[PDB]
Amino acid sequence: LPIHACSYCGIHDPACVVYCNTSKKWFCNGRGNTSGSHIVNHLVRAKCKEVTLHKDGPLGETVLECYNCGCRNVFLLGFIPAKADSVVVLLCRQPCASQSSLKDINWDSSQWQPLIQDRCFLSWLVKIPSEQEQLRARQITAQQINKLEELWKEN
Ligand SMILES: [Zn+2]
Ligand SMILES: [Zn+2]
Ligand SMILES: [Zn+2]
Repeated sequence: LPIHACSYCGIHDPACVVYCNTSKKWFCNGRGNTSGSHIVNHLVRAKCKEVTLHKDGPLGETVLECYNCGCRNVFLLGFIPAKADSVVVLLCRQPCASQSSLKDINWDSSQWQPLIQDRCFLSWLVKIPSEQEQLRARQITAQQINKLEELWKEN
């Protein structure tokens, strides 16, 4: 089982996993038996904010951070598409993605959208594991997560 396997379930598709900078562990973008996806569960429970994407994923090894100020809080970051072009930019909801800051010089502020929606990352950032790949993994519940998380913070 590879180093980048989800610390909850063991899914190891490079496109599906997300690295957590603070706790140095990988978590997938699938929801399993839980109501949120695994990284989001972790980021909420462990009280974490910063992540990195896999070398082999859609965006290569990228630390997700605000283009303007370098703030890395994933709960605040969102993306703005470029018009007639696919060279997206990542910015803080505030103040970096405001019409005060952007002034419509290079980016259209009204076009901002959170990186995390529906308690998980957008599929083009981190792909969602398939139906059968989620079945092959460890069928963990929300209560085992909470205990595993606590068993970790012991160390
Ligand atoms: Zn997982
Ligand atoms: Zn963490
Ligand atoms: Zn910013």
